Amino acid sequence: ERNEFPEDPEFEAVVRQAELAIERCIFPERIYQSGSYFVKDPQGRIIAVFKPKNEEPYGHLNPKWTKWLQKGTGNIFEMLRIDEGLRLKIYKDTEGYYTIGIGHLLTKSPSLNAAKSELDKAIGRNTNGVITKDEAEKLFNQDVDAAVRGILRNAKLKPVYDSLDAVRRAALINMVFQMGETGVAGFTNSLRMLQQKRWDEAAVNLAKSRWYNQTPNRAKRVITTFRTGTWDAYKNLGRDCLVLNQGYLSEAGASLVDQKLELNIVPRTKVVYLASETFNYSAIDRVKSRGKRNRIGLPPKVGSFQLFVEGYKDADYWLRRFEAEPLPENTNRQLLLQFERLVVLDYIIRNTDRGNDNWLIKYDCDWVVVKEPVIKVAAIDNGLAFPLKHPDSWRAYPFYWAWLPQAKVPFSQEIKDLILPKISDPNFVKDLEEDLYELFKKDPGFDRGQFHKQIAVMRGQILNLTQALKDNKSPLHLVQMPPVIVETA
Ligand SMILES: Nc1ncnc2c1ncn2[C@@H]1O[C@H](COP(=O)(O)OP(=O)(O)OP(=O)(O)O)[C@@H](O)[C@H]1O
Ligand SMILES: Nc1ncnc2c1ncn2[C@@H]1O[C@H](COP(=O)(O)OP(=O)(O)OP(=O)(O)O)[C@@H](O)[C@H]1O
Ligand SMILES: [Ca+2]
Ligand SMILES: [Ca+2]
Repeated sequence: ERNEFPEDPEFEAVVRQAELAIERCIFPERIYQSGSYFVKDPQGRIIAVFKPKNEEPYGHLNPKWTKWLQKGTGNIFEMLRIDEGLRLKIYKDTEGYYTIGIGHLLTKSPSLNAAKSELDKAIGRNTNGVITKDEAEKLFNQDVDAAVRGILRNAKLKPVYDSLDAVRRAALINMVFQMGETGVAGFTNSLRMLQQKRWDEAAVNLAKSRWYNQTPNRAKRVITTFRTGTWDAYKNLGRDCLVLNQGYLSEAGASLVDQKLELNIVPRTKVVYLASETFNYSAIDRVKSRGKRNRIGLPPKVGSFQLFVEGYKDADYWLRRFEAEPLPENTNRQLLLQFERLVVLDYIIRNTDRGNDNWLIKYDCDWVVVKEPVIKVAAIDNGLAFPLKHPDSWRAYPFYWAWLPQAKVPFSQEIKDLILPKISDPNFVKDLEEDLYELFKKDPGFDRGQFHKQIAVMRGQILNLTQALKDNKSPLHLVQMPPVIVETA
């Protein structure tokens, strides 16, 4: 609640100006180019980027999913479209029964002619197994009504149904849609627990059936729907190596890793609580804000707070110009030294999303002070890192800078002198795991099981990076090393 950071007085000062700006009604404006805002000072100057947890792509208050929110059982349509898909020609389901459109069962007969007959009757014309999308939607609407009708007609199903919330009702409709009224009623045990609100208890013994066994992926989506009562199971059906809704922790974790490695390319990021009318709040929070305690106001949202850096442009922008009109050797070397730090950071944390759009470059054209560098790099948008595992398809989530010509240059001695003494030291790696733990555990949805996997991947990255640095490998040869995890038994 209290954004205090004795370790970092400049950062705490920047946060204070953000709080003061909000009080004077200079609110952070939405970046929108979804859950990110340009935090400003009282003078209107942008001072940081803020990304609240509940507004992330998986966030419950994500403005992108709010449409889904109000509809609610009305989402059974889109829910079933995701589970059933669309096919304009007759096909066999998992049970081997003829089907068409959006999961519309035609018959249990092995005869394709009997199926075509049932189809012609349903559509009202000679289709020969082929229908249009509109015809599929019509049948789909009918099948949905029939599923609801079967529910409300049944004596065993109705009691469980009206006692359920809007979201959990769609889950029951889903089962009735797939198995029918008679079949779903056969789940006497699971139906009772659902009635008594015993969500976890029910989600367990629901997996104890041919339904789960026959179609596990579908069952898992529907069961978790019964468990959590949200639409999370249908938010991102591709497969994900990243944990659910912890992007802010990834943004902060990236800064933590960078600082301990002394990389200094990630603008300082930390977990910060902010309240702002410009943010997306629930209706219940909006109404209560105008109560009298001075008003109660809006609850401060938790999220990642990252300091804004000035003078930078897209890495794509600068790499573009450099490719055309190459930098002088001395400047290009400075650029390469920065690139190496970016490579080390992304590999250790395993950033899945680091295109030339996710890092910035600042190009500016006998003593006790070091002469200032002409070029500098900033690693931004580090919300999609610290994966639970290596991606099933590296092509889907690759290190994009690996395809850059800079990635072919061998690791300099300077980057070796900086990193090797740290990661090769098991005491350093242990403390790093500890710091990440204290940061990650703060999250309510924190899973100790997930964390051990995140660390196993990181330790696997450190293993390859250590040897790659010793062998003077380039970043490209580094990524080409077979990904591995160091798991504890
Ligand atoms: N620390 C920073 N300093 C300066 N500019 C920044 C910083 N972070 C982000 N920006 C600017 O804000 C833009 C968007 O930020 P970011 O990518 O983090 O937002 P996002 O919500 O993740 O959006 P996207 O969908 O593009 O990833 C960047 O293109 C960059 O121009
Ligand atoms: N841009 C990248 N991002 C992440 N990993 C990469 C990248 N490029 C190469 N690799 C890793 O290096 C290994 C060898 O890459 P290579 O260019 O030989 O592809 P490949 O072996 O032809 O394709 P496949 O990985 O399907 O065997 C891959 O298994 C991959 O894990
Ligand atoms: Ca981005
Ligand atoms: Ca992003």
